[PDB]
Amino acid sequence: KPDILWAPHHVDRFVVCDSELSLYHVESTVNSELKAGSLRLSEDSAATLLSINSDTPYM
Amino acid sequence: KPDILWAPHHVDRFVVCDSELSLYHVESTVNSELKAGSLRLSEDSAATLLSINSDTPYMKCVAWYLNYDPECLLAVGQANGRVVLTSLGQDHNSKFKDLIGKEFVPKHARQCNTLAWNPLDSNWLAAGLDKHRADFSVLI
Repeated sequence: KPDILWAPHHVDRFVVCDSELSLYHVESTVNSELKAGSLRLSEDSAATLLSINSDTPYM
Repeated sequence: KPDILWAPHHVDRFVVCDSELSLYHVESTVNSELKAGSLRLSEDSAATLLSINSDTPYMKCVAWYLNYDPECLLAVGQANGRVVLTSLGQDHNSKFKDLIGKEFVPKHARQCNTLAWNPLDSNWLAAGLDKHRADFSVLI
């Protein structure tokens, strides 16, 4: 069961749980074009991947 | 079989392979006291742990990438035959993250005996595995 969790003390950090766990960070993209490797979370919001972990199979 | 490997392009970086793989860095300690959490490699040498990885249980074969980018890139082949490309450096600007975590699985489950990279072309990996009944043993 994949799930997304925010950072307890950081508003821009999130983690998504799957076969590989991906920790991403949120950045603004209103005044800038689509950054390379950044996922357009919204029209003016961009999420940049911070870390990837494959250390937990069958989580 | 635990083993220690140096960084191909860095003289201060090393990796030790065990149940957990530890990437450490070497620093001087002649004019400074024993730093907290630093292993006294010699009388005037100190090694500071850089990263720890538990992502490879029952590791069988280990190799290090030749090219400079990305840094701290290794390939680990397991007993089941899966060969996974892992990274240990703090690389927030990976050139090709698609290869990060890339895994090759043998057609038939067999143990990988050895793995190596081609020096002339860093994009070629040669791996020799266990003897299958009627299948090739060396894959590039």
